[PDB]
Amino acid sequence: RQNPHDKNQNGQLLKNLQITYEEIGDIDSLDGVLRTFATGNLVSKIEELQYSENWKLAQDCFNVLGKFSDDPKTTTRMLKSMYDHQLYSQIISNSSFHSSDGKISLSPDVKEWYSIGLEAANLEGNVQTLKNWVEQIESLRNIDDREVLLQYNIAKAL
Amino acid sequence: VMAMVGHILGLGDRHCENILLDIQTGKVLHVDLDCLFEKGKRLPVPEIVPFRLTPNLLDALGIIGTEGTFKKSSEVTLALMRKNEVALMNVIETIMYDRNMDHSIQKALKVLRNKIRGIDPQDGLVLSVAGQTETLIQEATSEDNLSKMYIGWLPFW
Amino acid sequence: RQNPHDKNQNGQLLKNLQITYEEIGDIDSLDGVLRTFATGNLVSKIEELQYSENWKLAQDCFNVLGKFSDDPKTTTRMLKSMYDHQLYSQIISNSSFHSSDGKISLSPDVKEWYSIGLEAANLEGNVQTLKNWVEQIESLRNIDDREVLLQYNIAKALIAISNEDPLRTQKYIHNSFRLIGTNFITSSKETTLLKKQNLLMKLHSLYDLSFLSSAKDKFEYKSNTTILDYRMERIGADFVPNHYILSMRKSFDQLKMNEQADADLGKTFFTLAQLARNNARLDIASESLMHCLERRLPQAELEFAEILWKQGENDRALKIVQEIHEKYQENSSVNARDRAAVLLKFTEWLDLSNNSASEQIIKQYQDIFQIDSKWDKPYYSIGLYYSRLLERKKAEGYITNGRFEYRAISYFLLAFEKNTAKVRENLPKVITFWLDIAAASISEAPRKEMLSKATEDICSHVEEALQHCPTYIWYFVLTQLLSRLLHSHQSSAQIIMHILLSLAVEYPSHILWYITALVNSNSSKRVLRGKHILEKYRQHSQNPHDLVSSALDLTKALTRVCLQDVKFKFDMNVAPSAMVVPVRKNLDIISPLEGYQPFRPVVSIIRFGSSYKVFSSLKKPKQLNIIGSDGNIYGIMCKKEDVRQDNQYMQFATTMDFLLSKDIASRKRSLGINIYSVLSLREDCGILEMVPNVVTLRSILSTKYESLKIKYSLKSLHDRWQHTAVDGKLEFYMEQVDKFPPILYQWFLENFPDPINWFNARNTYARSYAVMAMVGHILGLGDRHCENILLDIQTGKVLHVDLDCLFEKGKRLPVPEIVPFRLTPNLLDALGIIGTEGTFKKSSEVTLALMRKNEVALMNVIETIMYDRNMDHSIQKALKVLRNKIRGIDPQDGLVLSVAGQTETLIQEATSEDNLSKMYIGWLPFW
Ligand SMILES: Nc1ncnc2c1ncn2[C@@H]1O[C@H](COP(=O)(O)OP(=O)(O)NP(=O)(O)O)[C@@H](O)[C@H]1O
Ligand SMILES: [Mg+2]
Ligand SMILES: [Mg+2]
Ligand SMILES: [Mg+2]
Ligand SMILES: [Mg+2]
Repeated sequence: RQNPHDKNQNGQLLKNLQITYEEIGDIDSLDGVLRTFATGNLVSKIEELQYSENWKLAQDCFNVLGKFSDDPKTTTRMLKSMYDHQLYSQIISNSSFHSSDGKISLSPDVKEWYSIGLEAANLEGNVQTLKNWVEQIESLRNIDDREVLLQYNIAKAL
Repeated sequence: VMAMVGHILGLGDRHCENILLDIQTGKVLHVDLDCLFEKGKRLPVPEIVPFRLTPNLLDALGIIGTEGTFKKSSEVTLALMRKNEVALMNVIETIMYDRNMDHSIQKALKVLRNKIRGIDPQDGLVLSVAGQTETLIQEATSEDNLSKMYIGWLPFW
Repeated sequence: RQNPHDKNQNGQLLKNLQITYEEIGDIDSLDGVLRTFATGNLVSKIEELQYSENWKLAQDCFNVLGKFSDDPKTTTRMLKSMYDHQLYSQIISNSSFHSSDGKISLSPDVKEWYSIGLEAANLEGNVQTLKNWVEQIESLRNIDDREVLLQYNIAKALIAISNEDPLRTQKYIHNSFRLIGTNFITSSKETTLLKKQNLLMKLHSLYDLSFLSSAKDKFEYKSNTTILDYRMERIGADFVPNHYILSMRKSFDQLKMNEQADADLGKTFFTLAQLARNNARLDIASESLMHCLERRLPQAELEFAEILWKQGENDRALKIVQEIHEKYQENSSVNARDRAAVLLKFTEWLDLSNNSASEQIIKQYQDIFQIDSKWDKPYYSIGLYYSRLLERKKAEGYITNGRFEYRAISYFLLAFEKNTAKVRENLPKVITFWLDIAAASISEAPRKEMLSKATEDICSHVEEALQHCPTYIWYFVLTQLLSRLLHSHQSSAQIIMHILLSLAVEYPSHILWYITALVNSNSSKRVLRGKHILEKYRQHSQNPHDLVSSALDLTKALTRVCLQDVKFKFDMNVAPSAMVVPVRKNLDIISPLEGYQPFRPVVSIIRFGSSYKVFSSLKKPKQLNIIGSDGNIYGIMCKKEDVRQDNQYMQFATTMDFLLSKDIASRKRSLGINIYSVLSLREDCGILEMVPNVVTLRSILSTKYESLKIKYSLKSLHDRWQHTAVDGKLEFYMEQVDKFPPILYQWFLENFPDPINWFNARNTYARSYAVMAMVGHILGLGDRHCENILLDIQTGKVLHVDLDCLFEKGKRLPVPEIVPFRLTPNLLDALGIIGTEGTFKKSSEVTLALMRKNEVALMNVIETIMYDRNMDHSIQKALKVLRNKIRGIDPQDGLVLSVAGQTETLIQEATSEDNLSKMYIGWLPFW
């Protein structure tokens, strides 16, 4: 309000404003801000579908946006959108982890991927896809991530 | 919710001494309501708003204003009133037996039934919930409508 | 049948019987056999879902049935069900192949898996998942499988084509042609084209790889892509070959990393997207259109709107299409059609979304008219808008005004001058709007003077259209113009005579039959208008013959050959004439596509037939012959009965079959109804056409009962029925059906001994009988004795010929007809094994659904009955019962039943033996 919102500061204002609604619990202002004064890119119109009963129409759009291998964050958008819609078996079968069988080294943003991977591997009970995931976790050196180690410990409990 | 429960019941008389807000949680109640069944249109300098949507209220709704939780819960309320037409009309059938008159009270129930089913009040045929919502919002916040009404219902607030 | 099927041999009989339907092409008996006497296991009920629009509900059930690792064949069931539903990326990502990275050794049944794996790896173009699959194929020793090696050779063609190696990929495509031409290919003139088509799509995809590899630079590559787009026009419109060929051009254009190949690739993905959303398969239209967003085409913002529309969300599609419409307030972005069609789409499904008032939609309809006015698709849309809003107001308590019919006629008549391709289903709406308010301005005109001014200037609209629209488009409402002549308006009577003047000057030869049957009646008012309509015709300059007088010489002769009841060889040299034969292969209009001529080449009358025929039906009815311009016999039936009933039944049929030939639920199953041109001559007489090659099923059943020496009578058959009480009817029926075994299934064995022609003929029989089975009941057909159920020897269609009585008239007479339609135990096992629970029931429901979706058009066509006969309450009640049957109301305890409920009601009361005992032995039911 105090910023003159007639001017074009609403690009850097909104890339975190929608984050402040998508884990506050409220959707009906998130869906209201994503369709008001933020309608440049079509991908933003695709991200309205993942909260409005046609979420699987947005999932398979993200599955091929997320198979462009150009951004690290358009992959974790797909992974968080799978996790929010309970597609655990589809997370553990993703090619973002299985290059051939194993995964890449120490984690800049892959810790956000490995958290979702361990958690989905826990929620589908299969000792083989859970027992070789911890073969890959335990090959690391110094795991700093607060979020990975919980689902790791649940994994080794299982 | 009451923004069109009142309009479907034809609430009117919605001056700002009758829109009560509680300090505890922020609910909205509507207290006067003597007049009902579109009676606010019957008197001179007539009430031609559907409900008091009025520029203090809109930025209080949020940044996006009326295009947000207001519109969504509006459509959900209208969809619930369309799905339960027979029950709501059955509840409100007792008006014509509390007052036992004709054609000042039958027409009110017919306009009530047409608003519940979702008929636009001119060129009568059924409009959608997202159409009835858009109609009532863009004629409640329409500045050409808001100029016309009496200063007892002071609109510029 | 010969096996006692009461016993339990139907377990080993059916595990291959359903295989004999699931690649024969037919689903509606496969779905009928999977739900009849095969309902033990629940997995069989799951396998019904994979053919009935909820196939993905069966896919993810198979994905976890197929991840039990206990059977080798429940995996290949999942793989074939993925392949049949084009889930190629989901095949190549399956864990049935990727144990960790590679696959198992030499193949007992894994060859059936490796075929699907190679084929899906070809159809998704990725050099890495295709290049290490052939690392696993080539580790084998002795590949025997005929099917693996084709897709292998296509795979190594693609791998060489990614290595920029033209002669090597030509070598492997020639290997593919060798393998197809020696092994895969089979004999023509025995199989269908429906089973060759799975091989023709692989050949059509082998040609375009050679044709896209044979290029050195982009100058001929663009020409090759335009030739392939030409090859995508002979392809048809079915989804499977289109998706296969576009998937192979896709797989070419992303293994050859030219930038022109990438610009081709975006075009391929956009055509895949808009292919798949027009074929109710937007599951892959979305994940193909997202490939058009890395390229960022300027057109995917519009395509995602239709994918949102077909998915089911209206408001987000409206939001994005107006988001690109106010983006079209900027510069050039071609003004002609790329702006008017986007706004027209915004209006056309702001209408369907029901999110706006009428004036908001009209206020931008006129903006479409401003931005481009040389294009009648907006005029089509606004005419359909007013001629829909009229019903959506008249559904409430709305009465007759003029403006919403004024503007409907005003915009249809300006649509009709430009592209004229939707005249059939819109001009009867026009002229019933033209003559509803015209009679309303005569009924109680003194405000409702508004409709008098409304008719006062849509008469001017009709005259302006007639002076600058084509001539032939009035023929579609010709009989509806032949009625309503006695209209009592006198400003539309002149127009309804000028509308016949104009249609007589150009193209006389067809309509001169109707214009000479006009000047003949018993009520002496049609004859006055007939002389008045021939006066100015013979006053016109081109008078190519005296053929009006010879036309009356045909007319009065052909109406004199129905009075001479004998219980003669008159004039002969009237033929030949420039008058043309009344057969329906003279009198149709070829369906107007966008310099065409409205008719076939003229087959005129040459030699009037001398050998007449007359037979022992009810009164004494008779049949002539005509020899035409090709020297063929055209058969003529001359009835002494009011064939206005027949002509309007046939116009219901010829507005019904054109809806059947456009619905994708009925074009998939090739529904149609038979047809014959029938003309009036005078009240209680008429002429009608003879379909060739047909035979009654009385004539079938007589010569199939005499071939087994079953002794029976015809007059001793029903005196006993007269002697039966109200109790003896049921036992009499159940004994007379034990006398005669049902035998019509093997009459099909004795016309089509080629079993492929037999199977197609029995499907054609069941489907064509199923459509008229309730078109007749909805029209209240009756009188359906086996001398009027005609079957043709050529293909097996069903036609219904008598039909004098209509509009449930069979119930009005004693020993009444209380069947909906003749469904009768010779017919049911002729329908198949499952009988009525099969293609009959499915095409029944499809026909009823099409009649419910088109209630206003069908009722508008049949509105002319009350104006051919101008009575009350013997004909209004008939139309009301007709409307209630069209909407789907059960005839007792009136409230709307579903299509699968109305179908079940009519079938289980047609085959109900308590009903079948009651009816008269003329309609002999036990046959
Ligand atoms: N278009 C046609 N194609 C072939 N046969 C036809 C056609 N029209 C009539 N027929 C024949 O006409 C015969 C009976 O004529 P129909 O129109 O039923 O007059 P009808 O005297 O009323 N006969 P009916 O009422 O059954 O006693 C049928 O058995 C058919 O073989
Ligand atoms: Mg008050
Ligand atoms: Mg008060
Ligand atoms: Mg007959
Ligand atoms: Mg008859």
